[PDB]
Amino acid sequence: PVHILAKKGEVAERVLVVGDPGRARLLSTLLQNPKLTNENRGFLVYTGKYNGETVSIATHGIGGPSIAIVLEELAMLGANVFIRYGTTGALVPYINLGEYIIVTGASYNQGGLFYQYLRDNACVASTPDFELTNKLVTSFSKRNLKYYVGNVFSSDAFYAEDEEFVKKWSSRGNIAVEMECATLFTLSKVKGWKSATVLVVSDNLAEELEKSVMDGAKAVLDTLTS
Amino acid sequence: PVHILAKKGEVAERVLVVGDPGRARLLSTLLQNPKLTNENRGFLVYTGKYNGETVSIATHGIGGPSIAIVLEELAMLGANVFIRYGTTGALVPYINLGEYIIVTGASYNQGGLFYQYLRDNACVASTPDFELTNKLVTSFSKRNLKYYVGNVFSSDAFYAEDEEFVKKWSSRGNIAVEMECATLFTLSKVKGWKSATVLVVSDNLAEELEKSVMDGAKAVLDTLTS
Amino acid sequence: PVHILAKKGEVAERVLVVGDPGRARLLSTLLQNPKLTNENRGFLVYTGKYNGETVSIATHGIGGPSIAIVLEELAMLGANVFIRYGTTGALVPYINLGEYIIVTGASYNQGGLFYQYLRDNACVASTPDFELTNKLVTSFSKRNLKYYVGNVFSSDAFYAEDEEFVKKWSSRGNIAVEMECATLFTLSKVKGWKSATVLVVSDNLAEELEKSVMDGAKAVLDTLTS
Amino acid sequence: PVHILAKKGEVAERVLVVGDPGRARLLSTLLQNPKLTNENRGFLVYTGKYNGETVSIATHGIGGPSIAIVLEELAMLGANVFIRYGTTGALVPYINLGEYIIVTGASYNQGGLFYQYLRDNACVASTPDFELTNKLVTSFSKRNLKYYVGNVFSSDAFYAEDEEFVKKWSSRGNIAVEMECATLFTLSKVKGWKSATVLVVSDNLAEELEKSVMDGAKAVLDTLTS
Amino acid sequence: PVHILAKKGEVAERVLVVGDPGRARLLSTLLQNPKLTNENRGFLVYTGKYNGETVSIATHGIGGPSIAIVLEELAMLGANVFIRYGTTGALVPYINLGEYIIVTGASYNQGGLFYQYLRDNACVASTPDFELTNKLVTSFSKRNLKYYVGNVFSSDAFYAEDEEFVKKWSSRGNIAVEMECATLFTLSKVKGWKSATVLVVSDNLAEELEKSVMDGAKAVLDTLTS
Amino acid sequence: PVHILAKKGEVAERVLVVGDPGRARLLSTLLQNPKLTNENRGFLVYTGKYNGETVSIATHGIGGPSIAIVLEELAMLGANVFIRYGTTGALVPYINLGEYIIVTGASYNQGGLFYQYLRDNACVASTPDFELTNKLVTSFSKRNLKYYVGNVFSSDAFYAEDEEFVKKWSSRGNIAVEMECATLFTLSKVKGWKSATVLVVSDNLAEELEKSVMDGAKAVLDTLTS
Ligand SMILES: O=c1[nH]cnc2c([C@@H]3O[C@H](CO)[C@@H](O)[C@H]3O)n[nH]c12
Ligand SMILES: O=c1[nH]cnc2c([C@@H]3O[C@H](CO)[C@@H](O)[C@H]3O)n[nH]c12
Ligand SMILES: O=c1[nH]cnc2c([C@@H]3O[C@H](CO)[C@@H](O)[C@H]3O)n[nH]c12
Ligand SMILES: O=c1[nH]cnc2c([C@@H]3O[C@H](CO)[C@@H](O)[C@H]3O)n[nH]c12
Ligand SMILES: O=c1[nH]cnc2c([C@@H]3O[C@H](CO)[C@@H](O)[C@H]3O)n[nH]c12
Ligand SMILES: O=c1[nH]cnc2c([C@@H]3O[C@H](CO)[C@@H](O)[C@H]3O)n[nH]c12
Repeated sequence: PVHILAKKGEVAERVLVVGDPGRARLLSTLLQNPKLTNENRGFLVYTGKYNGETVSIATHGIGGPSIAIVLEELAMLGANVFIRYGTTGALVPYINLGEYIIVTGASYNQGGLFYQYLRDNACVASTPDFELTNKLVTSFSKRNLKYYVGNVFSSDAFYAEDEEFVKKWSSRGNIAVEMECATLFTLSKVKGWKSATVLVVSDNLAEELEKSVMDGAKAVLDTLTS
Repeated sequence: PVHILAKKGEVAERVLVVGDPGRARLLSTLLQNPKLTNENRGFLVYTGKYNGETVSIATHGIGGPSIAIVLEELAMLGANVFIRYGTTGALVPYINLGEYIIVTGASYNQGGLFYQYLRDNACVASTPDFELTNKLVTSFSKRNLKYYVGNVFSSDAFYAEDEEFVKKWSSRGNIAVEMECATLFTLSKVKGWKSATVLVVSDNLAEELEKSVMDGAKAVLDTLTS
Repeated sequence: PVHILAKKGEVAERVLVVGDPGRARLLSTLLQNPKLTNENRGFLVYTGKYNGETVSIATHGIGGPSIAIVLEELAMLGANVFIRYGTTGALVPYINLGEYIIVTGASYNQGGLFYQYLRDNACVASTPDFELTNKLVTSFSKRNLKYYVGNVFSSDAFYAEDEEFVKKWSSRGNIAVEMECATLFTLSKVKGWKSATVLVVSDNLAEELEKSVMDGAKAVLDTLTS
Repeated sequence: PVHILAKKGEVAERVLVVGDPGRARLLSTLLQNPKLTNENRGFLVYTGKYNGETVSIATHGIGGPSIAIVLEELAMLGANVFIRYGTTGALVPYINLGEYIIVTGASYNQGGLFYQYLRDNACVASTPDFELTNKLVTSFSKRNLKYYVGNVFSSDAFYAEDEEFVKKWSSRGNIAVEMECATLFTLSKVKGWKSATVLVVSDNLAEELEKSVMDGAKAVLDTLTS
Repeated sequence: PVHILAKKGEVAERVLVVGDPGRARLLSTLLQNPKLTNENRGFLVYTGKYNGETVSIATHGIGGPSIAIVLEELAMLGANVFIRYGTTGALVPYINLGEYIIVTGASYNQGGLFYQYLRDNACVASTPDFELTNKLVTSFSKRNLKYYVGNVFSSDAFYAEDEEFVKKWSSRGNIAVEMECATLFTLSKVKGWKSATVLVVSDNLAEELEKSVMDGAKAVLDTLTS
Repeated sequence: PVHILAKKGEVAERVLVVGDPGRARLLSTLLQNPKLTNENRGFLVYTGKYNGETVSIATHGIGGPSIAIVLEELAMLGANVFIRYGTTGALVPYINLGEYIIVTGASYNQGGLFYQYLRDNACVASTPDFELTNKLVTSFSKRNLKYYVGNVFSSDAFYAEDEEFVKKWSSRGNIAVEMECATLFTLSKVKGWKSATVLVVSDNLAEELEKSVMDGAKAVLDTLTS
């Protein structure tokens, strides 16, 4: 690995992955005896214990290209179970800020990264691990957290203009927009890793937030160690 | 409606859809007082009772174009819940003939039918209803049936050659091949229908068959009338 | 073959193919000593004689994927000359219901089936056999039937919405819309089969029918046996 | 028009188009009272009479973009019937040099010119006018000339390397390769022009020529004026 | 070589390429003892002296397919440095007729010629030789000529309609439109040739022309013989 | 802006952009009185003076999606001149480690980000600002630094397998591989920003390094303030 410099045996098999370096640090606090195993290129990685299991929390940055690099190197260091925990913008009216979205699949525009990895333009089913996702539902339900289950659109361009954006994607079965689930799910299927995702609704395109992010992390950590 | 000439209030809200008219007929013998509500163009549709609830069994033929038409017409006729039940070819070594596969997503090559409906070549997530699918898993498990859960490749060409066929699609996270799940799933997300799929393995690319079919149908019907 | 279970030696080299099973049964009365050689999956196939020659009438269902399978298997059973007879929707105002359209080519949206068979997205000329097509023109002329000669658009989505459908395809040299000639013409070119198509206009998007359907059928049988 | 600067009334409705300027000059001697109506950009255009009708012979250069411009402008000058006469490379072993190929359709790789004109990547049937094409067959038959009828591949890159060129295009129903009929057929279908093509086999990729070229030309002129 | 029939040692290493045979001839009067080394298919090529150095002026016709063939054959005949010199249509308001544009890159629609050469649809950078281009800027500046530097769109369809044409390509960083720079630049990068382009503005989409052409040619020739 | 929280009037019009957060900090040391204006999400941004001009050094992370977000927000805060300074892997043998590459254009696979921003799949010329790039050449030459001028390939997948990678891209006119130049150049052309790039060769796919990175930064800063 040339980006994540952690030592082999310093990254757990179970990994909670977030996009924001600051969130990684904030959440490392939920682990027992956390140790910073990497800071190179800004990708903060912490390793500690939880519910009697070793777990790592890693930063993946923004976008398909970035998370692909991070996931590939973590895997080379021993990780094989990944749970994405990030933020998202809801595409439907009935979902409120601070509530969660457990992802069942990801829509995406083809090309680039997908072409290079897949070899052609086939629309390969971009979905998470079935078993793991149900465990997420079970952990969020037990902690009495308000969530919804559905697909999301993994955009590559945050600021690209598209006047019919919300209508187009929501009419396509997607309930929220984010940027790296398609890459995670598809690469995981190709490489044989077990993956899933839960998102915190931070905006609706159709201190209370800190609480929401903290509560969701506990459910995810519970899942990762179940 | 110019293909399925059924009268008003003759098609149930819940529908078990199969590709072979032969199976539609055979399976209708599991209902209470089955009536043939359509035979036009060979698309057999039966409506009767099961566990006290009204339900229908319909023929969709082979291919995306065929099942799209049948689904659109049944929907106009009042249907909104669909569970496809057919046969598939495994793409992995460990699955035996007669066992079952509960579909979690569908891979496909873009163009044609998808382009006309979606209006562009975006890879929209082609997945079943989360809830309904979990119900199928429970039904099949309750009846002690052997099943696997995963994605499948929806092919458009039964006889097209591909020397790398099996390793290609199996390395892409697909455990079996069939021909209409992608159409069913995508159109359902767009139209707002609740769909799922269960397949009977009739061959593995990597009397006893009618019994396997019979047992699985009972589990599916328990789910539609649950 | 796994769909059409007729015994080799039960399928004629000359085949008239129709999408509707009902039409196959009705047109079999035009043959001498008709015999049912297959009913599996609703794909009715009748074989008999017509003016000194053995001829078969087969059902192909709806859509490219369906007719592809049927065509492949009939060929494996000995067929090499196919003339499709079906219904179509006129795209130009001057054509009346009941009249016929003798097809000279097919336009199609690429992808799926064509990609699997051709292996890339090249627009391979989808045309019928030149000779066989002129023989059809002669037969229809001999029976004093009104017809037009032109290209058609082979759609995959009967119900997909397109606010500019008629103008778009008519301005592209097409005079009618159907769903399987492009698959028929292309696969025939690749496999070495001799194929052609005549359609009955059942509606214009821009008793009488029975007789129309019957007269046309006689014209097709003459062509196949001259 | 900015390329062909002939005065309207100097271009016949009936036009025989050839890629080579030299060929245009040589074939003009076949007309009665030939007059040079344009030489701008090397696009030689001659107009005269042939068996009771006014006819023009025009140069179209090499490639789809070139012939597109020339065809558009000749039309703006009054032309509506185009018959291209050129050279071609046979893709099947049985065709000999000097023989002719009467084109029934054109295969092409999509993009560029087709995308700008059609506005998307649909594979619009690229075929000639059915009637005009049969008239050519009749003329060549009347002069006892040896010909074959079939599809051709319209290439854009004469020198691009493809180790499986012959096998690929021949297995796709094409019997020869050229460079501009696809552009000719498609634009004619969209613009409402009546077009056709006959080619002289100058080589097989799988004195005698002069006379071949001359006899064929007489056959084309008869067709254009009958 | 079957298009340009020049003898050995008749084509110079440096070549000024223009699309119009008329200009090739006219421009050859700026050379010392010009000789016509090819007229086949209308592709005029002259070779003579300028500022003591041997150089050639060649006709490439219209369109990517045409210029690709001419460039490949001149290269086989010994040429390896190419400077295209032609006319263009400005896409911005501030550029006046008669002024010049030194090309820094070329935009284009994929497919056709590019697919056959590149073997896939990757957007390969279509740019001129850095060094040669800087030399043109210096030559033109030394001769006090008014020029602009920027990218251009290489169209394949002079007459295709596009109501958003100007704002589309101008908003994409292109300041003018022509038809062969993309082919010239891309093929040069692939074959290892040194190319550049200078265009004379003959119209703006947002006697005195032959003088503008004459002045610019001198600057180009100074560059080729520099 | 929601990622870069700097205040308006806290980001300069001239910006040196690097991918690595650590490099940003390392280089801020070359500025007079540097001030950290942003740390959110790990995107370090410093603002200070150099050669009598205000300049900012900003972190862009890895990949097209990431840099697009950063560039768009910096622009909203007042930046309009960007010079990319990163690392790259050489695709040609003759380029040594620690030497530099001044970029003249970027090759890229289409789709995703480009599709969303461009609206279709046109291969838009992805090039830097002409004037700015020449100034880079002038600054590196004056500091006696060894550099090469050429195009690069902007990959989206660092670890995707491609056995013919070096040959394919180098034969396409690219001398090095990196990941965000295509996005920078194209977005800059669309938005009207002035951009350029210089890369430090850290690997060749065909303390001394610290010195190399430091020396190159001085040349870039000289350019940005010239
Ligand atoms: O519209 C949106 N709203 C809220 N969050 C996001 C996000 C996620 O948050 C990050 C933006 O900083 C991205 O990496 C992405 O995963 N994407 N799109 C949206
Ligand atoms: O490889 C295979 N094996 C077994 N069954 C199928 C099937 C399904 O069976 C039907 C006929 O083969 C199709 O409509 C399809 O859904 N497809 N592909 C395969
Ligand atoms: O618009 C239309 N009008 C009339 N007939 C058809 C048909 C044909 O009839 C069947 C569906 O009604 C298809 O298999 C097709 O061949 N398709 N589209 C049309
Ligand atoms: O392989 C070939 N053999 C013979 N003639 C041609 C031609 C025709 O001749 C010209 C180039 O020699 C083109 O304009 C084209 O129409 N193209 N390709 C071939
Ligand atoms: O819009 C335009 N205006 C002026 N000249 C051209 C040209 C160039 O002039 C030739 C004929 O129009 C072409 O080969 C092309 O290179 N293309 N497009 C335009
Ligand atoms: O093959 C390579 N070698 C050296 N550097 C790079 C880089 C650049 O370095 C970063 C990797 O950390 C990427 O953001 C990219 O711009 N990409 N590809 C290569």
